[PDB]
Amino acid sequence: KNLMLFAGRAHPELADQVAKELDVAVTAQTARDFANGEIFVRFDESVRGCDAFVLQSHPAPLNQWLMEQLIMIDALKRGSAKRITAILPFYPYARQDKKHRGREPISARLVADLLKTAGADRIVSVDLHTDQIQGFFDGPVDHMRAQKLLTGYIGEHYADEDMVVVSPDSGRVRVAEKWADSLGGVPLAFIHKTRSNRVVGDVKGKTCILTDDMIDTGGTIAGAVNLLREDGAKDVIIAATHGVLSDPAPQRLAECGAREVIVTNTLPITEDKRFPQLTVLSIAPLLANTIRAVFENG
Amino acid sequence: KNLMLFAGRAHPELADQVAKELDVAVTAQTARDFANGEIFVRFDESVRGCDAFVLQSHPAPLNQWLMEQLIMIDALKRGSAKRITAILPFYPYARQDKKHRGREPISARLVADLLKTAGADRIVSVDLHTDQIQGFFDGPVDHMRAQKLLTGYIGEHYADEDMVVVSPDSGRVRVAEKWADSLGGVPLAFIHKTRSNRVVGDVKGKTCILTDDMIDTGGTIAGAVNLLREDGAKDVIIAATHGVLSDPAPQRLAECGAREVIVTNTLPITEDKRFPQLTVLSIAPLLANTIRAVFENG
Amino acid sequence: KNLMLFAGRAHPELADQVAKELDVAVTAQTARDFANGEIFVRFDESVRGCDAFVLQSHPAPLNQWLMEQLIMIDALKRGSAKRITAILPFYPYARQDKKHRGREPISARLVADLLKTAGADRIVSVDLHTDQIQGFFDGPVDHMRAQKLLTGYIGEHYADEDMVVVSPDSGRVRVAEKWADSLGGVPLAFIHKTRSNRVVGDVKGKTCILTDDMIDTGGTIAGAVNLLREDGAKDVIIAATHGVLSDPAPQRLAECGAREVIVTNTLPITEDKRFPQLTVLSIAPLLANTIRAVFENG
Amino acid sequence: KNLMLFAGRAHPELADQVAKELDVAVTAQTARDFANGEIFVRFDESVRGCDAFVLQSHPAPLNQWLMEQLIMIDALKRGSAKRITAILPFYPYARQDKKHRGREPISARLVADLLKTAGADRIVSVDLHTDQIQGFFDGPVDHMRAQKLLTGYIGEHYADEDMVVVSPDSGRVRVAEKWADSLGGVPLAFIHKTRSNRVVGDVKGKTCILTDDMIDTGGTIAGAVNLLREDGAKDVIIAATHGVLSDPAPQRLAECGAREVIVTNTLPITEDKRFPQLTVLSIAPLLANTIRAVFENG
Amino acid sequence: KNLMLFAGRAHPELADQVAKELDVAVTAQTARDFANGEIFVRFDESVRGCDAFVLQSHPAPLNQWLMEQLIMIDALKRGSAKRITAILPFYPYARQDKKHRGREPISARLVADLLKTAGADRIVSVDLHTDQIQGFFDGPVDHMRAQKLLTGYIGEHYADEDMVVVSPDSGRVRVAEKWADSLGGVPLAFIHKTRSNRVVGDVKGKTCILTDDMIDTGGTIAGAVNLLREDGAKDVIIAATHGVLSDPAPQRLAECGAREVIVTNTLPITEDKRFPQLTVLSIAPLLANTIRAVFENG
Amino acid sequence: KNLMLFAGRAHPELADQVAKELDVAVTAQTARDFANGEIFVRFDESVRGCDAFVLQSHPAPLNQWLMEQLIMIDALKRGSAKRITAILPFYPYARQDKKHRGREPISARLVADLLKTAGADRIVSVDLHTDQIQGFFDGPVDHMRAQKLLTGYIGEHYADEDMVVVSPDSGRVRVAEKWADSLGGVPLAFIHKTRSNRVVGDVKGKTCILTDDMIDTGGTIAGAVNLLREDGAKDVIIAATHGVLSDPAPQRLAECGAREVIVTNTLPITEDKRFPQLTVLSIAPLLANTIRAVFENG
Repeated sequence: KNLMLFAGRAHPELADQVAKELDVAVTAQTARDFANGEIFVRFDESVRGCDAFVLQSHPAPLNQWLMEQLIMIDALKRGSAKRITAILPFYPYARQDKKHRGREPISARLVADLLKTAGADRIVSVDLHTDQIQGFFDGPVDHMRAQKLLTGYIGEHYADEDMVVVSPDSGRVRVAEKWADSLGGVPLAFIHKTRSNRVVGDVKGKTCILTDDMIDTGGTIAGAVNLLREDGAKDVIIAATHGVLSDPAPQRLAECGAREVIVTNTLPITEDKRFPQLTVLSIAPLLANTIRAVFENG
Repeated sequence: KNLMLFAGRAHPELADQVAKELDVAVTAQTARDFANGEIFVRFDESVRGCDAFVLQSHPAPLNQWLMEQLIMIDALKRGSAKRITAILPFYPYARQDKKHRGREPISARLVADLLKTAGADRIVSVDLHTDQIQGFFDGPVDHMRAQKLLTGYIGEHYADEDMVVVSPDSGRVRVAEKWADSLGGVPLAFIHKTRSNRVVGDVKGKTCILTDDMIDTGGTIAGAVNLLREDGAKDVIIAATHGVLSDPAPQRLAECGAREVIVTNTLPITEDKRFPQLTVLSIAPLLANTIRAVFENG
Repeated sequence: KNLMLFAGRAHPELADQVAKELDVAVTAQTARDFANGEIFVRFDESVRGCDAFVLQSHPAPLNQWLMEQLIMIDALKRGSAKRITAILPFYPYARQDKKHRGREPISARLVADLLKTAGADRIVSVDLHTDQIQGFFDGPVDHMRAQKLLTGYIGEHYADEDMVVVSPDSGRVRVAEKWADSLGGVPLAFIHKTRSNRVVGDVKGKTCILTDDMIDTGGTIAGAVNLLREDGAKDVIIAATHGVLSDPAPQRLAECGAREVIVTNTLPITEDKRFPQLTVLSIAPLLANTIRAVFENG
Repeated sequence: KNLMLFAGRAHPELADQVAKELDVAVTAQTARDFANGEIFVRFDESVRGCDAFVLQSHPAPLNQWLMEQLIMIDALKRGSAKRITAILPFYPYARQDKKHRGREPISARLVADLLKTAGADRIVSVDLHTDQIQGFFDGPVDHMRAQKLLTGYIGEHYADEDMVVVSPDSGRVRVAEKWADSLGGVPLAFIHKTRSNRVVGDVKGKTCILTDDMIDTGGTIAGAVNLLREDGAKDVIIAATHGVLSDPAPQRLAECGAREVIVTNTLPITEDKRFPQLTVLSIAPLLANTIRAVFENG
Repeated sequence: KNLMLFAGRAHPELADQVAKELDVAVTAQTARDFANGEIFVRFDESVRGCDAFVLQSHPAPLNQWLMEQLIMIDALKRGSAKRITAILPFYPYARQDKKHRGREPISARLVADLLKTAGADRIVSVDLHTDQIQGFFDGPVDHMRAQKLLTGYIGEHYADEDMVVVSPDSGRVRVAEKWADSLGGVPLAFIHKTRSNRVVGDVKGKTCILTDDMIDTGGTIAGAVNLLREDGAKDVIIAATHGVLSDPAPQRLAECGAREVIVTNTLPITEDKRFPQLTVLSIAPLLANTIRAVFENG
Repeated sequence: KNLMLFAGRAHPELADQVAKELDVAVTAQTARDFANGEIFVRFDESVRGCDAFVLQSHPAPLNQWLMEQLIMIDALKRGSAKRITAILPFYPYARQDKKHRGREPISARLVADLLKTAGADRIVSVDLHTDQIQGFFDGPVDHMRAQKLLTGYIGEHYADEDMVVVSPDSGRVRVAEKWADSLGGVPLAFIHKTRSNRVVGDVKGKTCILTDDMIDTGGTIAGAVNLLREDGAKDVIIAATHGVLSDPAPQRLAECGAREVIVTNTLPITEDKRFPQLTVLSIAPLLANTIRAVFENG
């Protein structure tokens, strides 16, 4: 048994942090783009017989990084790797996990099928948009949660406060309920959208923990902060696993009232996306523990 | 039986030309990008029971357009399309059709597998880098040739000349041999590369038809023009199916001695890629005839 | 002392502008071509004892105009002109000022020798491709700069903007640095080419001043515009001294994103080379001042 | 000692003929134009230590080819060629070899100076407009004559005839006298122009050999044919070394009464300049012998 | 009433063109020369009672064609022609229309008297050197103008240009004034000769229409082109009714800078007089309309 | 009264001989041709009040010399000459003195009318083709005869011989009869042509004097010599006033049997027309006597 770690080019800090935790160097490779956009991949040491972990994050532009991961998995399959696990800290197309009105694809299911066809035996991901995505892949899917990590941090710094957990929309109330339990059985509230916006529950004078899976443009979340403010909240804290933080989100979030915005580094948080209220916690130790347990295999 | 033509956003002029030749409208759809880079696709009329032809060209950035095509195919499969044919005028990753002595992927094979998994029943392509790519897909693959189109044009305008067909490298000599036959049994030459460059055959005082499958950066082809020039060629004409024309190729080709450069519009030839010696012929009539024959059991 | 101004046929508007600033008529001469291409030159008034300034621009076809200037200088030398200054607003063959790793001519040095052999005592030029070309001639070389003229214009119209000076390649960074100083000590960036293209420096949200010595086909410069666009530039302004503007450059520049393209009239900017974003500033006042100072001779 | 033959692009057939006679390949080189008109030259094999012969003919457009020859000589000088001979079968600007009563250049003398400055050690030319041009260059000038070649041909085909040698103007009478001696001491006549035209000498019933150095537009020579016709000449034969043959000369000469027009191939005689009475003799054997003798150097 | 068209031998293409426009055949006749030079004329069908039009152009040698016309008129007078009109598209001896300060003939008047004595009742001519020649003949003289024809052609092809009409000498300014009016009221200039040459008026940057009644040797007109060129004219177009084009005029005009030379076919333009800038318009339709009106009492 | 002698350029020896006999210089004039063929005439001393004699011979090309004479007469008429006599030693168009079949001119009458219209008061000619031409001119016509001159010479050298006068055709028998009387009443013969040739009269063993007005091509006269030879003539002598001697006549007459050919110099007998049997007698003394008698005027 031989553990080998491979990494795409999208998020080099995460790869380096994971490699350090495991005490294993990232496997040498040439990874480059033709002017075309076609990706070229070549492994610069032997991969025959290894237990391979292929780590790729999927920031913008996302389709390029998804193809790079599939190409690496093809190469390991043709190079006689024994077992291939794909690690996708942010699962691409997770939001497209059903048809909605219809005549649509289920893109999250297509991603799992493509990873299977490329040669992946296992998928590891963090905080899927829905837990049912775990059933999209014909094989083991380790669905890691950042909840303990995020609530542990919030518990260390806001234990003194009078807390209410708030879900920014109706889809996320169940997870919010899990957080409220983790924070000592505090109350719960959420934003009801009629197709107007209303807060359902009492937040007056309370420290609100606004929890979401991801922050993309910051529209929904900034709207929620302003609503909670209007309803007499003392404080608002934003916590999410994935900081996609596109477009005006950094500016939007810095200018909204929130005291703190807490994210993990499943995606690379570049200097353009940073702002003073932003705190980034590392997902690396969680990823390293999962790789170790998969590799140890009992 | 109902013919429906779907098109991605990469090359709208080709889609419009094909639609005109068939006398059918392109099917209405919403195709847009989240800031993330994730593609959203929705069909705005019914697609149940149709014979679908999904046309997507693959210019830079290529991996985005490949995912868009796969997503459209997933949607047609879940929308109960009867038969799905993928049309890829320029086949992405065609150059990566073997390992080149390890440890590499066979990306051209991966593309065919991903198209199969998405739900494609047939692939149609024009002038594959190698003919053996036809065997990469478990199903019908119509491999269309632009040879008649390109040699017909050269025959109209250079019948008066004393011609030699020249292959810019050892890989393309067989196709070059076919062109020489089409042009009335004229002589043949090619550039031999030792790992220096040498012309093998007599070109002195002749009008050279330099033929390639594609022009990417123009490095190999410009080198060949200069070599033929040094060996006393009266003129040089460049003909290729695919104008990828990345980077300095336009400057490079315009500045090299070539009298004419002839390409098809399998890829969109934007105004940045244009130059005075450049001629673009339409591949649309050929694509329309192939679709009609596939559709009509012709 | 008697000032006489002679002009070739290549760029009559510049000659007329310079003549007007000096209040001196252009000296009468017969300048015509045999069918052969041989140039015939004859002066139609006396030139004995004059301080002669021979003005010739060098647009396409360039070698003809170079020979016309050499022939005029020979005639002035045999007609007993006292002092002969050659004015070459765009110095022909300036790009060929070194060997580029053999086996090449140094054509810029050949031009200076030929002008010396013909009888020229001085050379006047505007924004040489490299400053070292001044050492190629055994005698005075007045190297005039359009920098103040171009940055003055940019200062009047874009002072409100948040500027970065950008060099389109590694060769021009020093001149770009001079411009940044002229524009109030603004930041600096340049395009790095690995032998892929990358912008080095931050341009996100800034108004980019892309500076080059000349624009020929517009390939490199259009490429740089697109790269800056991709990196989140608000605006791009193109500024260059010499508008050679051959081939597709007018169409290429008009359809790239640039808000303005600023050149001088060292070369004639014909109506085929014009487009809406194009601004042409006159080099005539600068040339007239230099002639006056040379003529006044203290 | 190593003989190397370099050729410009103006007259490839002559270069190929000369190369064949010597049994030496033309040296490989890249010779191409920027859109500007600037010529780029590079030698593709070593030239260090060679005896170089740089062959360039000077058809329309002439100044371009003159610059190409100067540029090649500069490159050989900087590439450490041992000895450089310029071969100019038709000497450009030979007609401008004096002032013609002022204020004109002596362009033929300028050409020799420019060739010297570029690095030429020798000049080889064929039938200079005046023999004194040999003194314009500070160094060896081999002035080759086509007289034996042309009178040899006329002797084989018109020995039976009753011949008079006729000069089309007062400037060429001495050379005409040399021809009359070569043809067996036949009589002499010439066209006298008063500033009306008159033939001086008896041509009635005789076969006239009209001799000139070159034929350009064919105006003077066609005029002379008609004058000789009016004076009762049986036949007129035109013989000249250089067939410049611009404009209407081919049509003019074909429709004037002349039975034959004999030229050499010092200039390229393209298919547009051909007509039935035209005979072209090769100058190549003469050029190859001269190169060999210069190279052998005793 | 019976229309009969007779033609001399000088200009057969004009006679055929006129005959076609009228839909009449040229009357059969024997016209031949004794070795002496005496002309023999005989009509080979009846001419009694006809309205005769005797068409003769007067190229070199001119006195022969004048006698032929007089002889034909004598024969028609003795053959009982009812009315005889002489058509002389180029009026011979028109330049000798006054004594020029003695002791000279008035040859233009003599020509009219000789035509009257031979039996002519009318004279028709095109663009007489002076309009007063109309008074030299005791009878009707239809003086036709080619102005509309020449300015119509110039208007079609140079309407886009910024025009000035230029007279090559002081004698033609009035006609030049008429042309400027026809061309839309454009400015006027002319060449002043002191007995030096000077342009009077502004031509700088303008397209000059140099207009004359005839071009003979091309001396005056070539001089004018060079003068306009020296005064900064963008271009020069030459237009004249009569192309006499003797001697070196073709060489002279082709070598001067003029972009176009436009003439009519009042004289036969043989292949020796042709050159590339030369355009010939037919005077036949104008002649046919005049004959029809004279014949029809129109 | 003041005698002035003017001469055209056709026959300068005759003019000089006549001038010498009269002791009067030929009046100075400029007489030249434009390339056109138009003649320019100017008198270089005063002609007012003179008795003018305008001497012109009319060799080939004849119409030019006829126009020159008419132009000179016009000039004398406008220069106030008192009396103008035209001298035409050979009267042009004399052979066309009637219509023959018809639809012909009477060109001899047209010549007289043109001379009258030009301003001539008198015509002097030698040996008109028919004596009735004297009635074609409305005024004095001095018709001079060379008969005494020619028979006087024949009497000096052939008195010893047994003579018969022979007319070469039926038209000339009367003049031949006059000669026979002048030679002492010798017999007469002539050639009868049937429309075959026959001699009518006895010439056997006799010295034949073949007499004609002129010799043109020599066809008729050579035919007559051969016929007389066949009929047993001892000798044949040819005598004619006018030696036109065109074409092969010199060769024809030299090769026919004739012992002597006697002509006058009414036309210039150039060296091409000379042969050994040819004798030329001067008409000058006869012309000088006629001028003197006209001038003396009683």
